Amino acid sequence: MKIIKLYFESPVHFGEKRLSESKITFSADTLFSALMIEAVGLGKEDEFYQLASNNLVKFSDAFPFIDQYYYIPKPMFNLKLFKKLLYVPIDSLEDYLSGGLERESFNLGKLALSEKVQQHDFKDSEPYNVGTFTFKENTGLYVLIEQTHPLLEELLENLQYSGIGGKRNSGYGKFKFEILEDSDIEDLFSAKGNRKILLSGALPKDAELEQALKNASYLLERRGGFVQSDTYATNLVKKQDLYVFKSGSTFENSFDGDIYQVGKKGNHPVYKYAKSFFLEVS
RNA sequence: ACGAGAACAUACGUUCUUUGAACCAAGCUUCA
Repeated sequence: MKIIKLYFESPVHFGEKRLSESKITFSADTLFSALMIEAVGLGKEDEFYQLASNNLVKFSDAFPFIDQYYYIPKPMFNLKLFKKLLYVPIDSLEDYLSGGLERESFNLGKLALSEKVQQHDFKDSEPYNVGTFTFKENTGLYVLIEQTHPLLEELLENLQYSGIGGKRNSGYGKFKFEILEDSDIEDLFSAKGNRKILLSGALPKDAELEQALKNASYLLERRGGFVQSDTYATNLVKKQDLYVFKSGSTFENSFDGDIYQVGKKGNHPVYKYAKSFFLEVS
């Protein structure tokens, strides 16, 4: 298991339904879509989808990190006996679970709002506004992968000089990436456990959804939007809405998701990575 | 096949109008 630490050199915009509103981090849907667009840029989207569908690449949602501290979302535990807390460090999960344990503050950056206009010559200009998020100086995001492949690294390097998120051609989203294989996180992931914490925006297939929802504390998340290409349907069109579990969810039974197809009435398919990525705890 | 594509926070706008560096003031005091 390896890491992809994303040190950002620019404001980002990772909107949820907006241009004016943004979140601090992105998801596996967006990174899979970005890598698929970089694959069709260099003609390897048949290879990349065959790698991703056969579980040769498996990446979680991008998660925050401050100095030598990797963070994950606050796992929804259904324990019996920190509402403003949202991110607990991944190494501190055992003694966060063993008792009511806050050691240091969580600061990643702060949100912003860019004020832009759409200038007209002989007409009054149109204001609009882009909500952004600027990271702090020695912070960023990381993505957990395992058994990395040279195609994944080539596509990541091509995505590095293209932009991640929204409004990327208009000033945002540039970053640099690094692998930096760690030893503590891989030992934390290799250990089994009775309860497993989801880490990507997954959705089980229709023959395992009942098995997945047994002793489950989940949160559904609507993950859709408009199709970003040029060869799809000669006008802007919204893909199929897919409701996946949120990345902080916690399950008893394991599952492997699917790369669902959300675009069918077009010249090329549109995919949505809802494969499952788990972390075992006790 | 990234809640995404496209989109200048842009256009018009004199740091400008008043007002004396004036008023007071033996180159003079003792010298065949």
